[PDB]
Amino acid sequence: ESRTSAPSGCLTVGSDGTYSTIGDALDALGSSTSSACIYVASGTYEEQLTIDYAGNLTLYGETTDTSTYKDNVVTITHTISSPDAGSLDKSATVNVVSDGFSMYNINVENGYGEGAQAVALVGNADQLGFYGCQFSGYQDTLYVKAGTQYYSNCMIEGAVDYIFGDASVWFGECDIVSNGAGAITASSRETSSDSGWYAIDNCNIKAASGVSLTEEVYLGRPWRVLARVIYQNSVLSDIINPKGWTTMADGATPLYYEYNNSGAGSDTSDREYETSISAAVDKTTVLGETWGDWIDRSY
Ligand SMILES: [Cl-]
Repeated sequence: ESRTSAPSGCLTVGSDGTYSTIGDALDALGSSTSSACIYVASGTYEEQLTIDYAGNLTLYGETTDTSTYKDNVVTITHTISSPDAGSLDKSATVNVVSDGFSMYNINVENGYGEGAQAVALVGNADQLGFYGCQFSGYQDTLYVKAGTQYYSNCMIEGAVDYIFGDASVWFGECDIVSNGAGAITASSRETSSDSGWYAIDNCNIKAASGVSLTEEVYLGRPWRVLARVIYQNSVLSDIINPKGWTTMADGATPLYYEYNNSGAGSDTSDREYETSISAAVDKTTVLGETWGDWIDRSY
């Protein structure tokens, strides 16, 4: 589909919309538990946002093709590092603390670059759905901090611990793009009672254009001792180091898996830190039996 005007009932942001900034539209929602939506027209929005609406909010970006991130014309951008901001969450261009939030066809970036942690988006709530979005940074791009989260047909870019936190998260049909040497995932799962997983499913892992990273990228390292990550049914380019995974938390016992991957980076004969698994995991395992209630099935 093309989305070139506000869907039914949505507030409008843009040069010729009701609100000039995304922040103004978010403010306009006020305190309400009713479902709401905002349509953002083309532009670069130099804003830092906290999404804490009490109801179920959907944010839609303008695009000629909703099925991909490649035609997005809405960018939310801000630049600050976590040391300067005072925390990881405070460094985030977008901070999602609203259950049931969905975002479609929006790019989010932190422009800090290499040298310190600088979050593009933090997801810190349950039933978060992201469709056709881009998330760009270098160190700590996507803070999947907590809660059940689903990313479909998104582009996640960075170099160092750029998908990190303790969310239970499913990445489906995403392009995961390294722009520097480092580990892609850094899960902070830390207790046996934690039922969470990262599942990277039918994704494409590759270098950013113009950057040479052959064997310089790791699938992950353990931010805490019980990090659990599976890459399944995915394409892994020659960026993946033969060891596959690397170290971080002392005394870590990560649960790291691969199942039915392909590509130049998928040979498992020299891997370290892995566990055997005989089948791919499903979304019921990662997101709970109720995933069908909140995931948008058109992706
Ligand atoms: Cl918190």
